[PDB]
Amino acid sequence: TGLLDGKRILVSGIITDSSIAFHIARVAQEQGAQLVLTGFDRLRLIQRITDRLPAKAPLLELDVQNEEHLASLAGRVTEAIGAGNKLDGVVHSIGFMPQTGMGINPFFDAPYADVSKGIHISAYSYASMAKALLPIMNPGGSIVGMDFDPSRAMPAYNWMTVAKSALESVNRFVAREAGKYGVRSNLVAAGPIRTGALGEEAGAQIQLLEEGWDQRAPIGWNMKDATPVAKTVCALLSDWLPATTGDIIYADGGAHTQLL
Amino acid sequence: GLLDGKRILVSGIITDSSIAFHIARVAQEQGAQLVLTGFLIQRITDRLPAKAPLLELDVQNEEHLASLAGRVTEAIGAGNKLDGVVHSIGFMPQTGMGINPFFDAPYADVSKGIHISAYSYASMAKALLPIMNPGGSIVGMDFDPSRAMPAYNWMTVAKSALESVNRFVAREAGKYGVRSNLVAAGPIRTLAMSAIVGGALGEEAGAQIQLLEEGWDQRAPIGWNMKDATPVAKTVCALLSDWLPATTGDIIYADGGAHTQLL
Amino acid sequence: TGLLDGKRILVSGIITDSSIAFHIARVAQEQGAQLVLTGFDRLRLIQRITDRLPAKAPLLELDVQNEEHLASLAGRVTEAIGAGNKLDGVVHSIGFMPQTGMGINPFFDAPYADVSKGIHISAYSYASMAKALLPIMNPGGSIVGMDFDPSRAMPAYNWMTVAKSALESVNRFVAREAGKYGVRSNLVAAGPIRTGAQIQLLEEGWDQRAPIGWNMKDATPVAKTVCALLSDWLPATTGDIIYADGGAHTQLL
Amino acid sequence: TGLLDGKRILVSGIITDSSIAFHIARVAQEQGAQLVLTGFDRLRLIQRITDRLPAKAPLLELDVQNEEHLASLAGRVTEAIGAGNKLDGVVHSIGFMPQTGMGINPFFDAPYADVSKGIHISAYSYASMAKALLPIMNPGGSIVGMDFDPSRAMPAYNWMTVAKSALESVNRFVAREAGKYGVRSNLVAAGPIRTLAMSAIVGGAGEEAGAQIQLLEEGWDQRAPIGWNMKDATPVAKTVCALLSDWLPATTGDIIYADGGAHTQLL
Ligand SMILES: NC(=O)c1ccc[n+]([C@@H]2O[C@H](COP(=O)([O-])OP(=O)(O)OC[C@H]3O[C@@H](n4cnc5c(N)ncnc54)[C@H](O)[C@@H]3O)[C@@H](O)[C@H]2O)c1
Ligand SMILES: NC(=O)c1ccc[n+]([C@@H]2O[C@H](COP(=O)([O-])OP(=O)(O)OC[C@H]3O[C@@H](n4cnc5c(N)ncnc54)[C@H](O)[C@@H]3O)[C@@H](O)[C@H]2O)c1
Ligand SMILES: NC(=O)c1ccc[n+]([C@@H]2O[C@H](COP(=O)([O-])OP(=O)(O)OC[C@H]3O[C@@H](n4cnc5c(N)ncnc54)[C@H](O)[C@@H]3O)[C@@H](O)[C@H]2O)c1
Ligand SMILES: NC(=O)c1ccc[n+]([C@@H]2O[C@H](COP(=O)([O-])OP(=O)(O)OC[C@H]3O[C@@H](n4cnc5c(N)ncnc54)[C@H](O)[C@@H]3O)[C@@H](O)[C@H]2O)c1
Ligand SMILES: CNC(=O)CN1CCN(C(=O)C[C@H]2CC[C@@H](NC(=O)Cc3sc4ccccc4c3C)CC2)[C@@H](Cc2ccccc2)C1=O
Ligand SMILES: CNC(=O)CN1CCN(C(=O)C[C@H]2CC[C@@H](NC(=O)Cc3sc4ccccc4c3C)CC2)[C@@H](Cc2ccccc2)C1=O
Repeated sequence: TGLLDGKRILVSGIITDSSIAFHIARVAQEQGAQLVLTGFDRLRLIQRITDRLPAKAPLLELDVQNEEHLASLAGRVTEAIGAGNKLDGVVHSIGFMPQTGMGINPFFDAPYADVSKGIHISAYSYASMAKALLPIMNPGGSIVGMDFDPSRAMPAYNWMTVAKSALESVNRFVAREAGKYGVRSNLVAAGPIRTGALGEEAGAQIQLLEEGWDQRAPIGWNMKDATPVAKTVCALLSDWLPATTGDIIYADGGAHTQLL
Repeated sequence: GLLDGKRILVSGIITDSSIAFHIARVAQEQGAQLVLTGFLIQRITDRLPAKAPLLELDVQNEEHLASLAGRVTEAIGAGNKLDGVVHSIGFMPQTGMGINPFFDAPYADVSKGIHISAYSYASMAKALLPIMNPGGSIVGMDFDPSRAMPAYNWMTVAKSALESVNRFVAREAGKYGVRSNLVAAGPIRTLAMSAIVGGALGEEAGAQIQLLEEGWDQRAPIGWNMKDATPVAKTVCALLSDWLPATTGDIIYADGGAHTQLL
Repeated sequence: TGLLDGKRILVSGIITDSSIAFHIARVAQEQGAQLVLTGFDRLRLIQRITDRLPAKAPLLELDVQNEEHLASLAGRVTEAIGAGNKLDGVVHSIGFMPQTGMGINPFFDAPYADVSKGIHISAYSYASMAKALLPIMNPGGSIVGMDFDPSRAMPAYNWMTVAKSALESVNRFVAREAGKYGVRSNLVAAGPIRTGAQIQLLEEGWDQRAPIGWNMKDATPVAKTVCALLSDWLPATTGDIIYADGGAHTQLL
Repeated sequence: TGLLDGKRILVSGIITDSSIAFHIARVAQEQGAQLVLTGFDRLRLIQRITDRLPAKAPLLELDVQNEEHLASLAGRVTEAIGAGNKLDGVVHSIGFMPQTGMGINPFFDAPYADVSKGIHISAYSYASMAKALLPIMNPGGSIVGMDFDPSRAMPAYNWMTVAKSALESVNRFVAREAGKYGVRSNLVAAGPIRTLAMSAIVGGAGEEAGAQIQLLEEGWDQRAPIGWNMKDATPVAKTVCALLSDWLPATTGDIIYADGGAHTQLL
């Protein structure tokens, strides 16, 4: 008997087998969930990756910047799961920020066109996905999105931090709408996951930043392992956190609760 | 079950309306083997679906705390350890919460309230961590004290202290591969809460506590049922399980999402 | 002998005499500051409003969505204050969110083009203004922006709440850059000020929660708070938020 | 023509000229405030220290654990400032946690009697002082207490962190009461300042606690976008005076961070 036995769950965001969404999908299938997967742009490449999951699952195209894909999504999901069936879970594991808004580029040098594209994909799309899928979600259902704690500024993350701050606010509003359907909406704020290319300076800054989690975390933090993050997402998709919504669960080894 | 084969200590049962009674019931339904602590309680624990040894524990008693691990080992058998610990203990004299002005609470009463409600979370962890397995979990009960509110007064201060204690307990528990977290629940109609709504503290506090309570279901996007402790007991069992393995020194809100909404 | 004696301060965001920026400008002039004002679109109309201030101040055009206005801003400010002089303070009091993402319109019905415009003007522009003006700011200087506490969701504010959450994050990054110039960056989170039914109930719960009360018709306590941050009296506060809300955010009920 | 011209302000917590309260008192006097000072236990020693301030000020005894000192406080202050006059400001700059509740001693080994004494002095006393002084405070008045950000756990501060978490909660309740008098109540969360206790902890008086607190200080100046000078209490004293002034009239039950902005940055 699995944690998600009989649940129908949509999982977005698989691009490689290192994607957090790949591990979420794997754990959900191990726990008896029946999945529907969504992918962006390189669909034939994504299918070769989803072939590595323990079970078969239909793969649907979804570019969150495409209004036609969003308008047809519910109909395409209904065709995949069968008429009369609805989703119990939705996973948003999508993020993007051009190199001008994240990395080595000065914070002030990111043009708004790049920042806006990043915010569209990383934050606004959480509301777009909920709008498209809530009409085909069962009561007791659960929408989960991926977050990286943006309460404090940090080197390199720059405008992606701003996109996460916007995402946390979007999640609180999505919870108000999802509540009308008896559906929960929450984010999982993960520690860094290893999903010299940017030089010596940024490479060192990012290494110190990332090594700080394992030192601060009372139970440690393994950047090579997405499984504890995938398990946390599955806990929110389950019936075991039924009174949590518009909220953030931290799967970061407890690093955010410690100063040093 | 979610907790199949897990050995879990549950404190805080006094009546069958206690949040700890519901936590214990759900944990047994989910396959856990329990050890109960109390400080008349055996007649209540007889109502649980399965038998469980009941040990005496007054958290203000240093002798009870010093002997606790040995008494638990005797109950579960030599060579066996605990996988979970539940702290569901709270107390504040009437001088520190209710109708009494905030400034009129003498320190002796506030201190006793803080000892039982906050310091004892560290005391319980100190006594039980030496007999806990790696991957283990310690969970305590909280009521969001980030903002002041009518009547809760010094109990709000005790919860603010408890949240801080939890972050330090996580540092110690980490050495054993054990997590420590609090569940911040919405209001639940336990014995005291039903008496206050019933008018035991008068018309003024009765009305203030009723507005405090009604605003909760209004703010919660999924609603809030103060008569039902099951969503809170399920949340505690989620933290006792292997499904939140990277969460520690933290707070999970089982409040219908009320704390995320202004209006 | 005022709080801001001799300080050169830029103030954006005046449109009417009920604008929070109008009250900030008035209090700053009363406290001895020499101002430079910026306005958007209706400059002749804005000019007539700024004549109501106690002292004369040059008015410059600034549409924060206009890259040419931003590129020329420092030069235009230098012409207004004189060569060799720099700013000690910058006030960002700008916000906008198209009707689809604010009010009665469902949260899900706001198209991204409207949300993006709102975020550009309300949040990204705080970084744009700091980028343009930090090269003409003196050490010990202060950048202040206006915020409305977005830590919890609420009725009607909808996508403007999302823009404020983005603004708070932008402020923390602007502080990292401003620090290089010995300049502070902070936001003032104000209670509601008079500048449908749900907006009235939301706005009114504020005076109820506030331990010192809240007067939505009076912008002076907010203007005084902004001037406190522009002064030399909060020299160790940056990337932060000061709440001028009657203490409403500290109380549940 | 000072920021606090004509204001009558009570300042507690002076023990040495390194005390944050000494710098608060100095800046307040430079800004035209008329002070009343309170001292604990070593009053002859405290009088020699307060002699170093730019202006004379009456020194009153106040042990916050002493109910008789608290009951007589308002009358003693009234006698010092003159009948018919009231206070405009109150500064709480008091803290203590017995040795077992800090540094080298394991967090689990601090007995409750020590923790309770520490909480009494460091948190409950903020309510005690407000209870005693609000009846002799003018509208527009301000109560300010000193805090050290306890939102996250950290090495060595141990039970003193717990006392600060309790203090932040007490401040929110004090604001509800102070509001009835038209009085504000707020805390200033300061960055680390090399006072006598701070220098001793870094000095190893355990080695491990000294090493961790050295790391805490280094990181603070690193994280702070405007930097942090632990040898300079003046920015902290200025922030307290800003709250005592008429320039933050709509802020109450709140926390102002005078920490160089370090709490707003991860790295
Ligand atoms: N990796 C970490 O350290 C970390 C930490 C915390 C949170 N997260 C978050 O987890 C999520 C997944 O990131 P990841 O680390 O697995 O990286 P990833 O590159 O594997 O996943 C990002 C996904 O976004 C998809 N995407 C981009 N543009 C899209 C569009 N227009 N339409 C639809 N999908 C689009 C990509 O195709 C990809 O599958 C993101 O939200 C990320 O911010 C990551
Ligand atoms: N609305 C609510 O009921 C509510 C909301 C959120 C959290 N909580 C928390 O949940 C926990 C349980 O409260 P409850 O509502 O079930 O009430 P309860 O009265 O049933 O439980 C409190 C328990 O504390 C025990 N206790 C008191 N002093 C003790 C001592 N010296 N030693 C050992 N145990 C002692 C009592 O015996 C009792 O079992 C508390 O921490 C409470 O603050 C309750
Ligand atoms: N009024 C309140 O209740 C309240 C509460 C908290 C914070 N605030 C904030 O204070 C600020 C000022 O708002 P207000 O209430 O004074 O209203 P306002 O309408 O008087 O001012 C908003 C200003 O933004 C300007 N603006 C719009 N588009 C612009 C553009 N492209 N370029 C430059 N400027 C542009 C407008 O011209 C106007 O001057 C905003 O950031 C607002 O969110 C207001
Ligand atoms: N030093 C720092 O790094 C730092 C940082 C942030 C906040 N603070 C806070 O500032 C405040 C002042 O501390 P400090 O660093 O200036 O140290 P300090 O030792 O100079 O001041 C502490 C004061 O508390 C007094 N006190 C102790 N027990 C008392 C009692 N029973 N009754 C009355 N007064 C009593 C002492 O006499 C002393 O004057 C404390 O609340 C402290 O926690 C200090
Ligand atoms: C058709 N409208 C237009 O042509 C342009 N226009 C003008 C006003 N407008 C704005 O963007 C105004 C702008 C909002 C942000 C900022 N003001 C605030 O932050 C103050 C608010 S507005 C609001 C609304 C609901 C709840 C709280 C608050 C609070 C605290 C500056 C002024 C928007 C949204 C709008 C539409 C109709 C009625 C009211 C608003 C807009 O579309
Ligand atoms: C032998 N000493 C005694 O009997 C009495 N005594 C005096 C000083 N004492 C206090 O409680 C001093 C008090 C602490 C709280 C407060 N100071 C601070 O909060 C400043 C600190 S101390 C510290 C330690 C670690 C991390 C941060 C900080 C910060 C920010 C006022 C002064 C304690 C603990 C102590 C002992 C020796 C050296 C240093 C401390 C104490 O036991």
